Amino acid sequence: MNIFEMLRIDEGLRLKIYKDTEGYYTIGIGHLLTKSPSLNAAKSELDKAIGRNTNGVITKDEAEKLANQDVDAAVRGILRNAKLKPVYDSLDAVRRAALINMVFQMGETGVAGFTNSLRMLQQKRWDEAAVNLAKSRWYNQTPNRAKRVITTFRTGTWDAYKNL
Ligand SMILES: [Cl-]
Ligand SMILES: [Cl-]
Repeated sequence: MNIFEMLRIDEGLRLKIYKDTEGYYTIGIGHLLTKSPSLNAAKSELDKAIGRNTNGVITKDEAEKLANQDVDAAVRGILRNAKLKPVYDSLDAVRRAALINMVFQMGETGVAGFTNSLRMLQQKRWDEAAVNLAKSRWYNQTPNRAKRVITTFRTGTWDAYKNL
């Protein structure tokens, strides 16, 4: 398994504009377009992102292109964040993918706010970290997805995604 297959499982793949779990216009593999309530604004951001008049629909290839951009940006964001970098550098490959997943979902700022969990992950206190990560709005609003990421941090294997 890899980060791409992981996100594919967690975000799904939609070729038409849709509303995510928080009600925001999104497209493809979890690519947020705008937090604005307006469909036209969504449509405008989409065309700007793709470089053509999409009419709110893209192809599979285009969706995967936005995902490559997004993963790459998540990674560079983590490496440049004083709070996230040290954690990421301390982790194994599997757990690094779990941190990317959280960044991708909630933004670097959001993740950098899990101060205590970050500290426990860096210390390699797996069970303690998993308990602390679960005391969050993230876990209460998207529990199935959060449990998969948390289990990944806990065990360091892709077990929660196998069968998916
Ligand atoms: Cl973009
Ligand atoms: Cl969920």
